[PDB]
Amino acid sequence: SLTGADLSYANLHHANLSRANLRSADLRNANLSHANLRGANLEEANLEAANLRGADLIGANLSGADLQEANLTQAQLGLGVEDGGLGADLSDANLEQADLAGANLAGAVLDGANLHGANLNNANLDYAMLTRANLEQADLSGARTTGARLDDADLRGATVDPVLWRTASLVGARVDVDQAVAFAAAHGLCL
Amino acid sequence: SLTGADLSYANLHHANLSRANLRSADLRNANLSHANLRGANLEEANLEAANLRGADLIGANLSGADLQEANLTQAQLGLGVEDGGLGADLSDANLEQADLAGANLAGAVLDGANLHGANLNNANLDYAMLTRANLEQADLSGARTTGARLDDADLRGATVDPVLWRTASLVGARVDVDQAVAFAAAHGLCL
Repeated sequence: SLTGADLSYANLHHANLSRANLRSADLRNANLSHANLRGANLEEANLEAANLRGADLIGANLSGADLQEANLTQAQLGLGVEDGGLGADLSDANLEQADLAGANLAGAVLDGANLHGANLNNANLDYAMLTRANLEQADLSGARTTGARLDDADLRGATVDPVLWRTASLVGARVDVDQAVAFAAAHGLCL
Repeated sequence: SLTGADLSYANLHHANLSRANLRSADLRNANLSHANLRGANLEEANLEAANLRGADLIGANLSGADLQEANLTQAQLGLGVEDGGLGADLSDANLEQADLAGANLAGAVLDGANLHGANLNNANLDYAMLTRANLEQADLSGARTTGARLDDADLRGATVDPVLWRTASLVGARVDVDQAVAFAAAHGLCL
């Protein structure tokens, strides 16, 4: 049984953890680089400062996990190639100051997630559900937002490309005055 | 011949001027209240401070006319009932501080018009072409903007309902920061 396992600081890089039951596992500071976590259950796992760079998280359940300051650079969480693999479930996950640079989140569920100060630089957010998420001071530079749902998200202080304002659904989304102005310009108004 | 006529301060209220050739006429301070100007040619007429309240201007040519401080309250300039009457042509017309309250401008051509400080309160602007118009400090409260083209218009300092931001085409339209913020909120963003 890997549920509730104490895996803190574990050397798991490139491990085959496919379909593993890791619910409530302590993975703090674990090295999961390029681990196969496909279809794995990570619900409520402690992933704080874990290294997930290049990990395969496709179809994984991260619901309620704490990923604060975890490294997800170029991790695969979303609609890929290979199988008909679904987006990861990150509902209510804690991603604060997580590094998601270049991560594939296409089709992933981030409803209620905390992305405050997170790095989303060049992330694929296509058809990602970011509803009720906190994106405050996050970096969305270069992110792909086609079909992305940001409804009731909090974007204040985030770095955002003009194309986000034209692509993501923003209904109820909280923005600051500069962003509101940027949103206008992105729809073609001149200031 | 009524072209270039000196009609300044004339008592023309309820006159039948239908299809009249008034090109370059001096109508300054004329009383045209409820005049029938249907299909009339007013190109380059001087209408300064003229009273056009309730006038029928349907299918009229006002191109290049000076209407500054003229009273157009509830005038009919646009798609009506009765015939298949077209919107008036107000291309390059000078409407500065004109009173258009309750005027029907539906389908009218205002391209390049100067509406600076004009009163458009409750005006029907449905499918009106306001392209390249100056709307600075104009009052658009209660105005109907369905299908209205405000492309490359200048709206700065105008009073504008939220519904305008969702209805008029605004491409290239100049706005101030408050309006830009209002435009965002009108599309459902929270501030």
